[PDB]
Amino acid sequence: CNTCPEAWIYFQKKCYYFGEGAKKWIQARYACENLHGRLVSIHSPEEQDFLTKRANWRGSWIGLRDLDIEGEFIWMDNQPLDYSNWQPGEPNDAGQGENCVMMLGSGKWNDAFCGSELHGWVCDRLATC
Ligand SMILES: CC(=O)N[C@H]1[C@H](O[C@H]2[C@@H](O)[C@H](O)[C@@H](CO)O[C@@H]2O)O[C@H](CO)[C@@H](O)[C@@H]1O
Ligand SMILES: [Ca+2]
Ligand SMILES: [Ca+2]
Repeated sequence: CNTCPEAWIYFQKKCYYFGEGAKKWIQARYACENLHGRLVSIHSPEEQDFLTKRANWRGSWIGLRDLDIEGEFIWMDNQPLDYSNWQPGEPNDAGQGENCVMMLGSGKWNDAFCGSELHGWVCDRLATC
């Protein structure tokens, strides 16, 4: 039906917001909430393909994190871990600990320090049709 709030993009019964501007993961979380969505949750290769094609080449935050329990990733939509697109070797919990997930410019996922500033962040919301 291709029906979304203004500035959002429709794909398979969800609307997506391709946010831009440097944000830490928590700032991106609340930026999405301010727009009445959440950082994006990804549950199929077709959805990943939609995002990969449109992703910010400098990287972008998504709605996946292991902040609560290390190695237990949780989606913003709280749905199961039924699809992954990890960059090879990721998540690697590098450095002091990497608990927030980004898409690299390629769309592949990397865990990163939650306080890194990325210039992209993607929100989603349920579409009305
Ligand atoms: C290559 C890459 O993923 N670069 C991003 C960087 O990633 C960290 C770390 O998380 C990766 O596991 C290793 C893989 O070699 O590389 C870097 O050390 O995280 C940054 C955010 O903190 C991103 O801006 C980079 O794109
Ligand atoms: Ca971690
Ligand atoms: Ca990593």
